[PDB]
Amino acid sequence: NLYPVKLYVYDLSKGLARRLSPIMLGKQLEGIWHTSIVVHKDEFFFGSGGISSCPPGGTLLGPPDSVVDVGSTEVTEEIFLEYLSSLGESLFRGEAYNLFEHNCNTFSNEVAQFLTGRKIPSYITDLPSEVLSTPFGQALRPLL
Ligand SMILES: [Hg+2]
Ligand SMILES: [Hg+2]
Repeated sequence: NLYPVKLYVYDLSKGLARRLSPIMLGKQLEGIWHTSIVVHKDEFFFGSGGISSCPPGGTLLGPPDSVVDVGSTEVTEEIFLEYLSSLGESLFRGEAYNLFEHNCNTFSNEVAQFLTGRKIPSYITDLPSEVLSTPFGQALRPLL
């Protein structure tokens, strides 16, 4: 049995990064990317509360900006929930959330890899480093 795996992609900036990044940051970014994994009919994501799920597109953020195909997985709903429980007791306790270094995209990337053997695109995972490499990022870092 094979089950489709999707990456739901949201621009937290609602198009503002694309417009304002050159003046704010000195560099062109296309979005402030938040992602989640949709598999077995639910949308899974990370945060300071730990691992959570909503119906797909049913978080506070609403419908995604893009739905990206990751691949297919043999992992059943029951095994996946055991896996997520393991993650949440170890590396994805809510306390470990860090906006730049251990975020919702860190989660989605490691879940994608477990389920399909693929990583998510670097342009999402590298965003925090792009921001930090700027006077803006360095000045607003401690606020964090
Ligand atoms: Hg929700
Ligand atoms: Hg994020």
